[PDB]
Amino acid sequence: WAYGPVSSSLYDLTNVDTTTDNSVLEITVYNTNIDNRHEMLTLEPLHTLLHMKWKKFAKHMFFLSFCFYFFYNITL
Amino acid sequence: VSKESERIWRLQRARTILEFEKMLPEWLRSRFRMGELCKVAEDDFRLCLRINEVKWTEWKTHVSFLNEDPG
Amino acid sequence: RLKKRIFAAVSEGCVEELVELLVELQELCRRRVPDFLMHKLTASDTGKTCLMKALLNINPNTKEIVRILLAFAEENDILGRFINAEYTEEAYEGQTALNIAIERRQGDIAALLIAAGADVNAHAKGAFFNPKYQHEGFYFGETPLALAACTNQPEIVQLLMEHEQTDITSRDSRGNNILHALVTVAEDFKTQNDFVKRMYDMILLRSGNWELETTRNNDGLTPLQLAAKMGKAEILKYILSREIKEKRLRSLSRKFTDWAYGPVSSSLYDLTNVDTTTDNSVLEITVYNTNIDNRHEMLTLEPLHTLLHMKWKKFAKHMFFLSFCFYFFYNITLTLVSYYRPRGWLQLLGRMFVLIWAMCISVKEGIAIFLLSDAWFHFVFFIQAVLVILSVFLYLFAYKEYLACLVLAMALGWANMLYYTRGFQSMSMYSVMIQKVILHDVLKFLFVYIVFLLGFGVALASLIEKCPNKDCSSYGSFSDAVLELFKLTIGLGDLNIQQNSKYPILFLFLLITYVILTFVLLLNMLIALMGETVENVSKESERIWRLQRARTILEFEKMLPEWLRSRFRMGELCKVAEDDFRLCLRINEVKWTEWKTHVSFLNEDPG
Ligand SMILES: COc1ncnc(OC)c1C(=O)Nc1nc(C(F)(F)F)c(-c2ccnc(C(C)(C)C#N)c2)s1
Repeated sequence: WAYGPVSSSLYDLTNVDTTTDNSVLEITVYNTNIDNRHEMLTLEPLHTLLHMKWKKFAKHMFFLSFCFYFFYNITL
Repeated sequence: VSKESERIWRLQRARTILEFEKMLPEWLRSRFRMGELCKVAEDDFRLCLRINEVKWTEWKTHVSFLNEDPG
Repeated sequence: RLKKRIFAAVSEGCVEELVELLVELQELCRRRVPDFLMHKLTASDTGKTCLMKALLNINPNTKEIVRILLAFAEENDILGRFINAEYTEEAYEGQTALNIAIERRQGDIAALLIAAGADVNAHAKGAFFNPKYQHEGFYFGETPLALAACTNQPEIVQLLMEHEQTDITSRDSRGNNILHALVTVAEDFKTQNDFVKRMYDMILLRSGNWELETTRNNDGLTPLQLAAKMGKAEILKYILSREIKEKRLRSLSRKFTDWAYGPVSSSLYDLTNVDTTTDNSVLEITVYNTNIDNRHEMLTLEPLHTLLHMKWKKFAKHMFFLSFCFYFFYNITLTLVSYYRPRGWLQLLGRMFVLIWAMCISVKEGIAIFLLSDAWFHFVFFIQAVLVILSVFLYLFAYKEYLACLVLAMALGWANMLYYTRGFQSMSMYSVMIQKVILHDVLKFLFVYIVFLLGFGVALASLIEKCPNKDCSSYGSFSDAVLELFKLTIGLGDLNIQQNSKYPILFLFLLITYVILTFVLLLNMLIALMGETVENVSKESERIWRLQRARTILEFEKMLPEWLRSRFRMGELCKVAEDDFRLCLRINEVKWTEWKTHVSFLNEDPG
């Protein structure tokens, strides 16, 4: 899409978007025996895919879970 | 502290997102389905994820693009 | 059929022979008149013609494809409606082949186009080129000159300006001219290498007059005022101190070295539209625009910094110290009135003085609120003044609940002395890092500690057993337990294992847990304020000091009448042109590094 200093790179999500048995994203997040993920989760499609999943549904579900747990705690 | 806090928070957020990811049913997950469609090859139509950007440093006569008309 | 055929042939450009054959076939079909050739040579969806389609896909064959296309359009003599043709879709409304050739950096083809009569001032006022939300669109000035200037193409900029049909004074759908666009797209040196300043200088001194800098856009701002409205520090630092040393263009400068003798020199800056004597100055914009977040650098520029300094040392220091003294005496009077409350010497004098001072300052702060850790002091000053006035009105009234308001007002005014202890370097740093502690960190620490208190209080008061001598255990009702936990945090409570518990071991465990965890929160607070802020405290203190000084100076400047302001009138007069005599602000300087045979000055003899 590039016009000038602006441009729209169109990345790929063939085997990256967790819609496969063993995707690259679920591997990169669920592999805790590598100890480098603080850098790997800043890569090109991984970072913004996490961001998009988050702002689409994970923020909502996480805040709902926080509210339910806070009410369970205050009622305890 | 500043760096370790952010790296452990980022790991936690990734885990929670991917967690929730599984907590949802198949139909709702397909209803979310991050990414779009895109034609690149003769017939590829694989999934894609647009990312706009701005760079003033490297000027190049653009030669490769899918849609010649920028939308 | 043949339309898309020629379109793909020219877009691929894999050969010119077949495109020439297609052109010959189209000409034969058109012979057996120009409107038909246009309709067949364009796509009526948007208007994208074969020339545009060729330029969009740069392959090494374009240099001849465009020549063949112009030759064909001249064969029917349709060049006018051919090259000057433009889009029609709501995205690129008006976009012309010239902006396409420039966006792809094809300079030679741009030359061939303008030689073919390409409309150079064709405005690309499309909803894409003028996007409201960024990152979807590229606003550049909507003009081929504006485009070749914003995308760092000086060759084509000179090629357009040296032409006669160009119009450097053109104005777009936003009112901007070329200079407004160059201001709008100038970001920062770390991301651009600052070519936009170079193109600014070139385009400015090329059209040599104040035509460009004097026009205002549909927002009523000039390119100088514009770069002031946004946070463009680099372009601003250039425009404010711009020296043109050529003779015939020397009148365009805003800084004239007029006095240099040796390593000493007296640059004579300009104060035409900078000195707050206009509707919206560059200085009042630079200080009152709080939505840019770069002023910590912009208020160190060439005439701005020293103009603030001069206004300060001329009248603002005096007025500010007077205000501090008046507020301190009003505060000591509140203190003495509080101390000597009734358990006209002490009543009438002091009470009427605090009444009038509080009412006037409350009206002042309230009307100050009506303008739109920077400026909440208006809120708190107004609140304290209303507190005093309500307290004294209730004292006059039939309500003995006035002492609460009065003593709270005293404690709040003594708190508000924090505003006025911004003045000197020691008190500035002290007050502002106290503010940073208070607002940044200890407040969230207090929140989490209050959650600790609530939880541990309910736990302990749930562990207690009623005494048959109910006062035999201090952790009685909830509020009692919370008080004891407070005292334990500060170090005044008592640790007695016999709290009439039913599980004394578990109660002792919970209590030790509370004190340990609040100890840990104290340590965490200590690290948060001893490792993080300590780096940038020195810089944040200075920038907040500077911004508050700018605001106070510019505020006092308004508080004065017209005659006294004209009596102050920072700056002097100075003759620089045939008849210019614009205001100026001398700044002596000393530089031993760059030795130059002085060539330009106003006074031959240094005074
Ligand atoms: C130099 O200050 C003084 N000099 C001499 N005597 C004084 O007291 C008589 C004082 C004094 O501190 N007065 C105060 N009043 C109040 C209030 F209750 F209105 F909020 C204060 C307060 C309360 C809670 N959080 C803050 C934060 C952390 C935001 C701050 N800052 C401030 S502080």
